[PDB]
Amino acid sequence: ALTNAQILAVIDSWEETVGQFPVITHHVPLGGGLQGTLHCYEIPLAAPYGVGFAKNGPTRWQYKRTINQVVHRWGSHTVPFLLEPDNINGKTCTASHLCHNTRCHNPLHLCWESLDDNKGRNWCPGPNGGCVHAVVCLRQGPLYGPGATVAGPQQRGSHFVV
Amino acid sequence: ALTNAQILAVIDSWEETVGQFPVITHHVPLGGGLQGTLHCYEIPLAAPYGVGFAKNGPTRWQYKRTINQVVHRWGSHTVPFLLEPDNINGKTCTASHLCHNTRCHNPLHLCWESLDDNKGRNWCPGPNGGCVHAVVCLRQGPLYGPGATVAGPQQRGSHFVV
DNA sequence: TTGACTCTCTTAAGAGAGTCA
DNA sequence: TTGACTCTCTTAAGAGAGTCA
Ligand code: NA
Ligand code: NA
Ligand SMILES: [Zn+2]
Ligand SMILES: [Zn+2]
Ligand SMILES: [Zn+2]
Ligand SMILES: [Zn+2]
Repeated sequence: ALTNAQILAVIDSWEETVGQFPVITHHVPLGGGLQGTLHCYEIPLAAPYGVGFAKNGPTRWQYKRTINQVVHRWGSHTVPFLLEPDNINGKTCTASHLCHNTRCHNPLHLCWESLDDNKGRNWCPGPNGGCVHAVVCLRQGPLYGPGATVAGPQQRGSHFVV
Repeated sequence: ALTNAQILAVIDSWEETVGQFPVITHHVPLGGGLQGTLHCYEIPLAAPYGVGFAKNGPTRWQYKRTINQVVHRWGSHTVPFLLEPDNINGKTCTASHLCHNTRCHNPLHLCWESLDDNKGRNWCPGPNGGCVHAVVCLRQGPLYGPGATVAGPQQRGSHFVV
């Protein structure tokens, strides 16, 4: 098994490569009517992506390193968290984009949490709008708001009470 | 089936049958430290479920009726909305449980909205904790809270900024 | 050892349709 | 006609593993 020192070297090589990705400045809602700025380090749209990186799906990538003749591979956003517990409360940990920008690999825009926690950030009011996430959101979730409900609760007769 | 009259008859027979499901009281968080009471009309756990109903999955059911010698079948929670547009902004409309209780078929606990709007209610703070859903939530979402994030954003080197 | 592709899978909110009696 | 089962699919947040040169 890879030693903790070998893992740190993988994280360091990953950071060095991602750090050279194009850095894109995005203006984002923070909640409470305030605007902020996030700086995303975006993997390219097509090959080559960077040393060690390859695309396994339309918005999925993996990082690969060969150590002592053994090929090791990880989901491309999971590498910052290789020295962390990989589950919590019986749930698998997932890389969660605080910036909601899938191509971004900035580790300052990622956290490591259950898929439910991950998904829920899509609807968070944001760090200036009432976010209660203990690891705070960086921005208001892209799906926050009144929604677009087509039809509400209703009955034709009188069979039901709320 | 095709005619508005036929559709209304389908909705009316569905309401009559669901109206005879056991009524189960559930006390629920509303947000803001307040509690409310919902009355769910719960489909039985095992057959027989009711005239027209059959289970197609662990928590999936379908309603079916024979109209002009032809069988018509719908997802069991979609029947209240048969007269509504089946899509919004190019997204499929889905039956959305305001009570977060899949067995419940109370149409006063259902709305008709995109799957994204549907999912997002799981994390809503609730009608007394800041819900902004235009069709208001009946309760705080079951997944609302600080989360259980294992690791937050971090970097080892000095290549990234927020 | 490396790049650039290929494939299928997980989850939890939701769906459609066929086989029998 | 009605009931009670069976199967796979959709979405958008996420994954692991194989092939070839
Ligand atoms: Na996410
Ligand atoms: Na729902
Ligand atoms: Zn980012
Ligand atoms: Zn948040
Ligand atoms: Zn209910
Ligand atoms: Zn709400």
